[PDB]
Amino acid sequence: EDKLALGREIFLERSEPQCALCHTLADAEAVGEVGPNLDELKPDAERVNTAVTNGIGPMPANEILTDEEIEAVALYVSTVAGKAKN
Amino acid sequence: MEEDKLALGREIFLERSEPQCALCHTLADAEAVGEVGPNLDELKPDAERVNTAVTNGIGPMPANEILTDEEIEAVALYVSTVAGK
Amino acid sequence: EDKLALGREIFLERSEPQCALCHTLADAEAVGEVGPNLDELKPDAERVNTAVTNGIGPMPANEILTDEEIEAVALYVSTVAGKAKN
Amino acid sequence: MEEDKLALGREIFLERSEPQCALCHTLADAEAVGEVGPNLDELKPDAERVNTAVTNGIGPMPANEILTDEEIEAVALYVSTVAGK
Ligand code: HEC
Ligand code: HEC
Ligand code: HEC
Ligand code: HEC
Repeated sequence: EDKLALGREIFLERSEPQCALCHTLADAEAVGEVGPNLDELKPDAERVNTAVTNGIGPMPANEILTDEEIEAVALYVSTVAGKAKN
Repeated sequence: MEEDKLALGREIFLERSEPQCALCHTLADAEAVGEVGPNLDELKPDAERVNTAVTNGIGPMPANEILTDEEIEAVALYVSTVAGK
Repeated sequence: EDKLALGREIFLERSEPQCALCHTLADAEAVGEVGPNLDELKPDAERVNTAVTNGIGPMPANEILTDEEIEAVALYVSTVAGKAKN
Repeated sequence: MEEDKLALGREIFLERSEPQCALCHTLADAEAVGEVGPNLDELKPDAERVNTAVTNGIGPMPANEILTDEEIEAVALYVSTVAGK
């Protein structure tokens, strides 16, 4: 509910650069084309958290998000991938 | 197709759908230029093929939650009518 | 000069749907991804005019542009393809 | 790289260039998410490789007209410094 609104906001607004600009994710109405479609990947929380934290390939590692924000966007993505809002 | 049903189908394809079909798909009639999904002017699906994709989802396309059945029938008819013109 | 401003405006604003939404063309700062990069294709005036007039593949045929507007966007594209503004 | 030269390189990559490099290219440092051209965080070009592309154009990438040589050197240094971080 509220932990979802948070991840959504990180995915769309707080992240730098924003996840939504690089990634596709229907729940967020995000259609970024730079990296993989997250509705296709359907990653678990750990996989997201690791990717955001360390970076991977040409994806940059996080600098501005706190650890709890990284967890919240990891939880969010892993829960909503493949599905639309509510 | 009567002008009011076409107007209905356009509104669903462009705005009512969640996410909006036009966010992901191209369809010249609606001036939709989505890229993530297939170009519907290329696909030229029939009404049943559209109805099934929207109702059930397909691959990374999400299943509909917001539209009613009548609204799904409406957009299916719309897309199958105008795709490729 | 003025015949170029015209083609540019047709390419960006007057066309329905707009050429710029489907096509990439540097002079217009257009980065549409639906059809081919026109800076890559570098078509002659005839090839553009025919495509706009008749449509081709999933590209729709024109309905709203007058014949002189079709000529102007054909002239424009064929002159500027591969190059940036002035 | 001093903060003012980085600020210069960002401004050129994002706004001064014509068209804007960020319109076509991805570069995380600039929050650029262009798709038409290659991802520069993947390419990780050196300064000479950037200078040559911008000066001469390459494939469907147009040659620079607007930037001065100093401005081309600046953006080349910028991209080669930050590409991949
Ligand atoms: C471009 C400037 C991006 C930013 C902003 C975000 N992501 Fe990303 N991501 C991007 C690329 C090019 C890749 C592919 C990496 C590779 O070379 O394989 C990714 C990858 C991911 C993944 C999958 C990682 C894996 O284990 O395979 C995930 C789950 C992911 N990215 C999520 C994600 C999040 C939550 C972002 C906001 C903090 C984010 N990405 C931003 C490109 C870019
Ligand atoms: C991104 C979040 C999408 C939205 C929103 C809509 N569609 Fe979609 N669609 C999308 C993808 C990635 C695909 C490919 C599916 C696959 O893996 O093959 C599709 C596909 C379709 C199709 C073709 C289905 C088939 O039988 O092959 C149709 C007819 C279609 N989509 C229609 C459609 C409608 C009506 C939408 C709004 C209700 C809509 N799509 C939204 C991506 C996305
Ligand atoms: C999508 C909704 C588009 C609109 C709007 C415009 N174009 Fe297009 N164009 C599009 C596609 C998908 C294609 C490929 C056709 C194929 O199947 O091969 C094209 C093609 C062209 C071409 C090349 C034609 C050829 O001879 O190979 C040109 C020169 C071209 N289009 C120009 C053009 C102009 C001027 C437009 C505005 C009036 C325009 N296109 C709009 C997709 C779409
Ligand atoms: C679209 C109109 C572009 C703009 C604006 C810029 N670039 Fe670009 N770039 C573009 C394409 C399609 C390509 C691929 C070229 C090819 O055919 O291989 C490129 C390539 C580059 C490269 C790599 C060059 C190489 O040696 O392979 C670099 C380093 C590069 N571009 C940098 C760059 C800069 C600094 C820009 C602003 C001055 C810029 N590009 C704009 C497309 C477009």
